[PDB]
Amino acid sequence: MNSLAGIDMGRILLDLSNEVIKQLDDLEVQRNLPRADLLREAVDQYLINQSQTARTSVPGIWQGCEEDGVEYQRKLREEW
Amino acid sequence: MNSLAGIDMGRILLDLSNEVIKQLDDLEVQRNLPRADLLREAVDQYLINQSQTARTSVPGIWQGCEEDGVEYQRKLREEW
Repeated sequence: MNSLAGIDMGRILLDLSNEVIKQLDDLEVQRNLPRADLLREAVDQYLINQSQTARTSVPGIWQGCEEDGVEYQRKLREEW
Repeated sequence: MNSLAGIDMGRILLDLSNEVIKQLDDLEVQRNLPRADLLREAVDQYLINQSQTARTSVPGIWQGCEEDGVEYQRKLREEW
């Protein structure tokens, strides 16, 4: 008998310590809203912060290193 | 701490929007780490940001307005 209040909306389980529940409760009291509502906003906010700009950041380290060559020297290679 | 790494974390259900599960996947995959870790930091990060009122609060009652704090243990039974 799953009426599903939300359409096309999934659900996930969250594991948090009891001490955390107390923290959320305090936030819920002041906001007078359910945790689920707070959690949803937390994620949405997280994604927004994660994805917003990329100009500030710069490409990692990439060059391949170890390049090939003629490999024909020796002789007086040293001290030269 | 008397004990840690124990199992007794409260379970909480989070409702998202399908397409959200995918968004998280990209972050979880790209970063190559457990989602639970991503969520944990998500909430914690939210709590930290929503903690600008930290004016050194410390009620004498130590929070007692909600839940008197009672549980049946001591004796009881939990297999042995």
